[PDB]
Amino acid sequence: VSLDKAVIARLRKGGEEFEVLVDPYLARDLKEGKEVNFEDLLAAEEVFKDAKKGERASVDELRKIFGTDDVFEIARKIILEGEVQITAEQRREMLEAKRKQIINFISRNTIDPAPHPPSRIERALEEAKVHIDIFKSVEAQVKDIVKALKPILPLKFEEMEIAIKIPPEHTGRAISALYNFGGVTREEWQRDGSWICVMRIPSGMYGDLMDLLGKVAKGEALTKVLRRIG
Repeated sequence: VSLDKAVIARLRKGGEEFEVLVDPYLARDLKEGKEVNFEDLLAAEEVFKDAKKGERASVDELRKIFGTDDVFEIARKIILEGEVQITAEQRREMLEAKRKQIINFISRNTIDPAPHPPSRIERALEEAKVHIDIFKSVEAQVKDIVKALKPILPLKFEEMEIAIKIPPEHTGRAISALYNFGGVTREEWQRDGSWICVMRIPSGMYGDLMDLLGKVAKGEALTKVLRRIG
């Protein structure tokens, strides 16, 4: 990351200011909980007292304050505990992207006692003035958001277990694909060359599963709903 695209992440500790120049997208990833290659994250491998003036913190002061001189370790603490100074445009773009993943996750993993199209979810997020955290993964905030939409959009998180049996002819074009869809369990080849499994999927993906089946096994697959798990 070039110093011209890098942003400052700052932390005030023991009466002093500490800064690092980082790739804002990789810093967002760290605050979210993802694994980050620090070699790509830091625009410069050092801790600053003032990054804009180029004032470098000294090894002795780093040891006293942080109890270590390791730049990656210090940078991690600054990014997690301090503030990442992203631009308004970066904040806008990150917000737009996190909103999308949230809407997509909700649509695919819920149904309405069956799945709401994304636009229905979109509208409801607006109507309820839901706050979206750009530094948190979808998984970490998707339950407060859902129980915030509770009053105006009925939403239920649910998975289904569906038994599947593929005719001997289609096990070539159907087994690889189902694994690609995700959810295959208890798979097992059969006497006659047929194959069976139990698909575990988000109920909002049921229509996609049946559509995939029809295509890969040409209406030949057999299915049976075993249970719905909330």
